[PDB]
Amino acid sequence: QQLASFLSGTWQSGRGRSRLIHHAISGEALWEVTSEGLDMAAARQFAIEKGAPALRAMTFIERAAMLKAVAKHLLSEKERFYALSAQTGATRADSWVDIEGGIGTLFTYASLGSRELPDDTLWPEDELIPLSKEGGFAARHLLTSKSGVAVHINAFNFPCWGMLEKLAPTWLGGMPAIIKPATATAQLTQAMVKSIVDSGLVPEGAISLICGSAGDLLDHLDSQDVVTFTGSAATGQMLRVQPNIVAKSIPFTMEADSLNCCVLGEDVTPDQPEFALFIREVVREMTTKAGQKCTAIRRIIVPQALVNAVSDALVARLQKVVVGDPAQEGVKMGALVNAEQRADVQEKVNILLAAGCEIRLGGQADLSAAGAFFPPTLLYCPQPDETPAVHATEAFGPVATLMPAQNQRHALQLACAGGGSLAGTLVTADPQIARQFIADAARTHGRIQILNEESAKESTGHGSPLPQLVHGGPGRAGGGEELGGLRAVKHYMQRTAVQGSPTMLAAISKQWVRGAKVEEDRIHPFRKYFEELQPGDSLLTPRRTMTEADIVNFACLSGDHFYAHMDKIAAAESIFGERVVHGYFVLSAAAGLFVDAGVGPVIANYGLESLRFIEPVKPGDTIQVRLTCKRKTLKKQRSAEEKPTGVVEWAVEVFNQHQTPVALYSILTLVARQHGDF
Amino acid sequence: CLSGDHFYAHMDKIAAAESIFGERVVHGYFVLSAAAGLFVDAGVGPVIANYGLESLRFIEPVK
Amino acid sequence: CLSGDHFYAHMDKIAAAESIFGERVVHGYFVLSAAAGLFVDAGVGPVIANYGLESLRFIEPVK
Amino acid sequence: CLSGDHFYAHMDKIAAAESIFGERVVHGYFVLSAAAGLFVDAGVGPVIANYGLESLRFIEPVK
Repeated sequence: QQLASFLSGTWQSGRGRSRLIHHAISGEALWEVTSEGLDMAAARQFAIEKGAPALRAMTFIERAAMLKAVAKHLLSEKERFYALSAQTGATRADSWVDIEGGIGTLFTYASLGSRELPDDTLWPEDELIPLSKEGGFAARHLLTSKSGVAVHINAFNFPCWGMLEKLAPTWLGGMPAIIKPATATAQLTQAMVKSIVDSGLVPEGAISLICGSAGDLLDHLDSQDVVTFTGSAATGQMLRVQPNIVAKSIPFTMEADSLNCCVLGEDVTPDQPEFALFIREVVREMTTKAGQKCTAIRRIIVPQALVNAVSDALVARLQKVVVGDPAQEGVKMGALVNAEQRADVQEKVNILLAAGCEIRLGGQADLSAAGAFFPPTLLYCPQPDETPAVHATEAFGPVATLMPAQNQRHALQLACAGGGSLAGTLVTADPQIARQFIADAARTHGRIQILNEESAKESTGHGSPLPQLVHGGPGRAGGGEELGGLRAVKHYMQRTAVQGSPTMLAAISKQWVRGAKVEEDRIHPFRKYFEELQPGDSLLTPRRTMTEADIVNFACLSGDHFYAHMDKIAAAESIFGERVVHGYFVLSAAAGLFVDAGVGPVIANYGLESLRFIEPVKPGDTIQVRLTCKRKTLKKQRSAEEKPTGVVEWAVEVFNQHQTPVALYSILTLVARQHGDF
Repeated sequence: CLSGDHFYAHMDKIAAAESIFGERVVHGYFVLSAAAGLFVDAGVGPVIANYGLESLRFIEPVK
Repeated sequence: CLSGDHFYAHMDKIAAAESIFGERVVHGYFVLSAAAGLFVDAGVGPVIANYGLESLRFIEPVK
Repeated sequence: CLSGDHFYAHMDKIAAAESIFGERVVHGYFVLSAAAGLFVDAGVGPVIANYGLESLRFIEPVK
């Protein structure tokens, strides 16, 4: 039963030197894996010539809708994935975090995209940048999709989450993906790829899968492609100097092994709740997935006094963890994935012991039994700041080292001695301690959890990367960045500054910008349905002359008797030099000048985005408004009965009688559409 | 009356009945202005200018 | 504000500058209403209903 | 308040209860003014003057 690869649209396999996938618990070889003789160049050319233009023709809203449909279809079929994850050595909670975290990543990126990305194939990321006096020359930054293919070389830790946390921003960015999982657990990636492909939900050529070796694929990549790697540091650093990748300047992101720490604060004493939640946190991070996640705690740093109490409590809670076959009721932590992995963990543990670490709880495994079980291992380091191997050696299993600190600053130095980590945790009750810790140690950590009694109730964990937070770190952790919300989407696009006149930039952006040509229609823009509106549709309102009576009436009705409006004496020695009109009255009277009263397509306002009061408005001044439709964004119908709407941003400009702007802002609205799309 | 905004969701009982809210509601800008009225200190002091309002969302209708 | 009539001859000094009058004037309907306010007796009496206005001309602008 | 007309049919609940309408009603002149506020176009245009009203009858009371 050889595991197939999905490239060039065909499920196929290879022939030659294979590799076997064994069952983590029983030890039997239940899959063999090979991809020799497969045409990698044809697979890349298939991804780029038909997958990429298909994905690039969709708007960001359509791609977010596709992510959501795929997430739902994957969610329905999750039982198959759970049954396959059983073969990897995982309890049901571990498989839960993997499966449902991957699918939740899809759902989160779908929501984020549909909520924040333009209804277009281009993405203007900032506002218009003015670059001249008269306004004929400006610039803004645009993001467009790269034309190549994204190759994702994943690790065995999270065969589903690791694929989907990269796949979601890749598609949202408009790029096809070629996925190469780790051979040791590729059977679980294959089934998810088959679900996605047999759903018919995604364009053709938008997903490819290489089970086995990548062959000469990297030699065929050009500068419009991207590569991501998760795994050991030697393999990643070898890929980073691949001659083709360096010659063509192909973006390369590496994520490697890190020594994640967990510091206990000096303020913490054993009679506090922080002590108990610290113990629980260390143990959960040590034993989830048998400590096989890249964010598992490897270094425990406590104050010198607390050392013996902490070491009592850790082994106490850690002896009640039953290692065994999770199919048997009573097991709380399963096996590693391989006898090879178990050998590597034992060999790292032996390195640490030879480098001067004392065993507090079992460190020797059964190097001949069938299942790849390892006992929870807790080590001790008596001399932390002269034993360099404890900050460099990472045993990829249920293994951690306890070590003592001093004076609340030695602990910071110890935390930073990791050389760059993915995740760190500080258990404390004092906010000043947490501030000092962040200020000193954020530069060597990608993510830091401050864990006190209040956050502990809903905290997601030290080891769980959330889709909205960056996942990565400097130095030993690889230097890469993932999962930062839309930051990860931008990793698959090109940022380009575009200079020109505001009308050219408005046409390039498909959004109206300041100083661009408008169009007037003698039909009020509020009477138009979403489809009949265009960016740049504009209305000049009639005028309203400000009076002292307006200042008085507004101040009375609102209750705002600030001296700059109601006190002639105090206003005389202000910067304006006399009484002025309220900013909020300019806002309200502008709404009064442009809002169409009758029932129409405009449903709600609900939003005002960036208001600045430029110049004072005085009694005797006369204001006039221009209302220009600035940006449109369709909203997908989530049902069959909800009324189809879209979001329209409107630029508002308030001028006085010298044509000088006195207020600038934008309003958001909901505008009914004529045609829904179920 | 003072602002000139006679949008039907505030001034037309019939049309407001078949809106999503289901009746007439208060203007968002009046909630804004009355909030300023509740918190602004009137006398001369260290505060010199407002000049800016940064990210306003109207969450729930006020009746 | 109360009536909703923001015709430029009353509310826009720039447009009223090049009107026939040359400045902002008072609404004719407010002249009518203020006149009613000046002559109408408030308390219960023999006058029962008003119900009618017959031939109204506005002769000269009120400033 | 603004016009000064405090005829009991609008401002006195006790006297209005004993009237033909049976409760307080809206001023006819306010119906006239608010109607002008509903139909008058504010901005500069072809309409130059108003100056005249011809045959006003108040048919039904407005509550």
